[PDB]
Amino acid sequence: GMSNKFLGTWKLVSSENFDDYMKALGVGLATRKLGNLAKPTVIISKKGDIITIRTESTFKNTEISFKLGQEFEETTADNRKTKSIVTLQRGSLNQVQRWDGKETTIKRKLVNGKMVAECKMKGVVCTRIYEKV
Ligand SMILES: CCCCCCCCCCCCCCCC(=O)O
Repeated sequence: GMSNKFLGTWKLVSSENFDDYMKALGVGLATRKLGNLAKPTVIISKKGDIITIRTESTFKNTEISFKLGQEFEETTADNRKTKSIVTLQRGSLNQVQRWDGKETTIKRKLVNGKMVAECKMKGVVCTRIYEKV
């Protein structure tokens, strides 16, 4: 189901509109500044049917592990506690995070060998491109 082409180590090379996304999330200024400077490495691995996404940066490291279609609790890098679910749709790995009464999505898709993460919260859309390394 999940392309084994997602598996590996990915390095952020381009980020667009991420400041606005973080602002939408209520991330404060000092954290936004560091957040915008970060160029995370994302490591995607699979163990059976459990996918792990590890995000590594000087500022913050996060790690989520899940099975597709199974709701899980996540503590995000900005310390939201969300109820999250990851599914595949059309080859894209779609992550929905819900908390209080909000929702944000992170879609990860492979585009010509690169991984493109689109982060969306209502009208705010970020695009983050990663290179496989
Ligand atoms: C991601 C490391 C930087 C940390 C910035 C801290 C607050 C950011 C809010 C969390 C959003 C994470 C969005 C991830 C999208 C992606 O994988 O590229």
